[PDB]
Amino acid sequence: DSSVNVALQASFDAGPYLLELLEAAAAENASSYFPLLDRIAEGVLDDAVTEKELYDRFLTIVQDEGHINDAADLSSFKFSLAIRSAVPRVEAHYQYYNTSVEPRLGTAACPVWVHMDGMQYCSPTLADLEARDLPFDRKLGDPTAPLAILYADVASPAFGEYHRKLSAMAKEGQVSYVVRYRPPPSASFRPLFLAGYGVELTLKRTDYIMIDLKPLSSSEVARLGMNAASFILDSPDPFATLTKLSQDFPKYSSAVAAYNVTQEFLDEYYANRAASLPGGRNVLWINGLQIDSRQVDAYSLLEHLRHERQFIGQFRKLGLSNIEALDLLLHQRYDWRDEVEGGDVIIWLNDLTKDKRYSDFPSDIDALLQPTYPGQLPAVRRDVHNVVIPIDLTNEDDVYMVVQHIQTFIKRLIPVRFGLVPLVHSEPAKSQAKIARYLQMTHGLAAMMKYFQRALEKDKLARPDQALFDETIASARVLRGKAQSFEEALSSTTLEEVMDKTGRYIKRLDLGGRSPPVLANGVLLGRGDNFLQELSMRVAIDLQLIQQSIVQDAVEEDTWLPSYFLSQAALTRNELIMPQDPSKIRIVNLVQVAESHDLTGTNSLLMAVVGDFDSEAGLNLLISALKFRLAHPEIEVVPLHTSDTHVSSQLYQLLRTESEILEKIQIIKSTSLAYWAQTKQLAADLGYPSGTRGVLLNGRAVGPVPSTSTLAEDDLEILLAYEFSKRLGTVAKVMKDLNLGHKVAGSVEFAKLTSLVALSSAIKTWNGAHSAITVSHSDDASINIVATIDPASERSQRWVPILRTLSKLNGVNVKIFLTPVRILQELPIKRFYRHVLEPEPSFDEHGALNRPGASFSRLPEDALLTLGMDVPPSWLVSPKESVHDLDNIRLSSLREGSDVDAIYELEHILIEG
Repeated sequence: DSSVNVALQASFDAGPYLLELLEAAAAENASSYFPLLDRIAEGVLDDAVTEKELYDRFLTIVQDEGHINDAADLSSFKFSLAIRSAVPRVEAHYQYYNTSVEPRLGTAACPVWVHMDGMQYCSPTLADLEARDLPFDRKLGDPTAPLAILYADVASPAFGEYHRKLSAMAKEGQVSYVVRYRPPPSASFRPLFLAGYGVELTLKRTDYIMIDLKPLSSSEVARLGMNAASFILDSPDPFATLTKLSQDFPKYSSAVAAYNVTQEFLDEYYANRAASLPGGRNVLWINGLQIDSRQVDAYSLLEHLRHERQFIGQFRKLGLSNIEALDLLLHQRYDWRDEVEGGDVIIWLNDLTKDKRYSDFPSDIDALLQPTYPGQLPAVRRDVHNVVIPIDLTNEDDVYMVVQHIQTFIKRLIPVRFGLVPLVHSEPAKSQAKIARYLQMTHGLAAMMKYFQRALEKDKLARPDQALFDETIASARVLRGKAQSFEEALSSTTLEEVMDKTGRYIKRLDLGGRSPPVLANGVLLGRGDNFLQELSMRVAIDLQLIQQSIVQDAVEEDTWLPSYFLSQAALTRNELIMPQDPSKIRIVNLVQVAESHDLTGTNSLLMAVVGDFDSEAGLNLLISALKFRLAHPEIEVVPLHTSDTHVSSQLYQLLRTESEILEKIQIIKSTSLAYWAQTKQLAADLGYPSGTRGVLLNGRAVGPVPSTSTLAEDDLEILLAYEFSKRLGTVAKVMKDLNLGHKVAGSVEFAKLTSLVALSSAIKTWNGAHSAITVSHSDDASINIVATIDPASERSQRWVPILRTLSKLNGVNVKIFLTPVRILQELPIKRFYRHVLEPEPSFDEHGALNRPGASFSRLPEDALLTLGMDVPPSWLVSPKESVHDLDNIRLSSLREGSDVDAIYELEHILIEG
């Protein structure tokens, strides 16, 4: 008889396997690129291009690189070729060149050439589409005004001597150089078979049902899962047992029914409720770090695996063991009321406790129950819900918001109270605000809108004309009017202290600029995003939290309910430093084996105040920073700056003869070598390019922004406190808590460690006695994969081969906890599975790369089986045509010795939009 085979092919076809080498090379350590290229220019792969000489003459080359000749980097790289994937970047260079370059070119005799500022030549002696920094590019030289874009197929000696001393230009320092590859004649491509997918053969009609010819089993099944583990655990070599067992579960089933489950059936069934607390599910960790079941894929794993080894690899800089380091790694509202200065900044359109729209319905709090959503809360005149909407009366969007439906909710008796702060963030936005304020203050409570109503609509609010002003003063319709001013409302009684009073409330709460958030019971709602239903929802959330309060353990009627929301621990400020709307936390370290290493009280945390001293926010940040160094003497600061004058020059001996003294020097300066060389540069690399500014705190970054004291002292240690946080403070208290005096004594090197932890979690895995198929060294595996694998899940079947492939990677521990199901209510794994995934591209040949595939020999006939595919979410794939129904496969009905050689196709993936 014979079998059933499956392979899978990419729609588009690969170029010379050689490129894929190069791009797989920098896939590991990326700096590898050009240096390889430097020497390969000398063509030590320039003899025959058959894949394995250039392959092995390649490996013997890259093992001349410390970048990729680590212990295991070089294994990761093996994997990446058995891993199909260096081609895609290669494919990019092509798709650009085929669509963006060769079309826009016209007419050729020259086969390789560069883009320089215009045209060029087929000779290396030295225009509507420009030299733009494309995604796949690699810059050689530092990136300035000049760019040299080399187009060439790197494979033939034909190219050879362009680069060699176009490798002589940045070298001296002239034009920035980047290499983009050429596509060959369309006849050069040879095909591309893939891996990292799985092949289903599910039992469509079978006797393998519950109550070689064709399996059976009954309701010894809740057991089937149980037992399946001991079964694996009692074989001499268990991991291998694991593998065959999963592969073809349904046929082995009626066997595994009569083999009861062993002693660490249950000392790990309650020992799962201490360590490793999943029961029967599949989760995966890489160094304790859970992976999600949607990236249990070969690709994902690979680039996670090595954006893990270096991060840790980054620790042996300080000289560490790390059987120690990763058991090292283990162990919302804002105040909205304008009170704080003044007491009538905010303009409240609504007032529950006073507006008569909200009639006379009682305030009984405990009568505040059972709502249908035609009515989220009964009508009760309590202060509960408060929404503060910051507005630019210059912004048209804003006004339309309020004039129609801020106005309607009120009107539709919604028990929510609304208010505005007028943004005073432009010469016109204030004036309107001025105007605005002046109406309810003199010409009372409706004129303003019924100004802004008519101002909004057919006039445009872009600027406030008084022509309109005087017309609505005449109106007092709904209104009326005491405290006259009229005219040009240029009063001093307004110009600043409703204005700075609005002015700082804003800047208190950080609401300047283009679009400021919304205050919904203290929680910020981005107005940029839709929010009106999130408003409607964050209320109905916030509602119950109060109902939760009152129903239970609560206060009586003599308490102000919004206190409840507002009573947290978090006061009154910024969305940048503490950016918990975009949870953008920039951590910046690691990478400082730069051209820096400049060296310049116990352990101490570390702050740099990087600035543009000599200017706006220059000293203003710096003085703010310094009154801060006093307030908090814990840390010594190292300021740095970026400009393009002899007035920051005592900055350069703040104390340099061997500070506080200085902290008054610059305030007496406020009204009146090559340090700089590195500062800005080595600033610009921490963000803070070219003048742009903020401060660092021991790995914590900020950035630059709009005004000059937005980064003030108050801000600095609301920064520190939840910078100190459960982040960088605690680092101190887990010390070498574990022991040694310190290998990280310094405050500079402590600064370093604090970064890495902030890059980060799933706290603990433990109890494996002899109830765990271990598959690696527990020691300084500079990778730890733990994973729990249910012997009888379907999900497990992908997982296992991957693990063998992963485990058979060098320096990649893999350990497996069988965690079967309590009581399998039905038959799990009703299919056959094997997985296409090798850890090195293999050969075994007449000389050419192996096309990865599957092979289904030894299957029960007489009954229908279905071939499906198992593969990443992003993959679209079709099966080519055949005499056989690939859904309907009954090996009986067939002819002997012949079989089914199926080949699916990766037709691109998924472009939608």
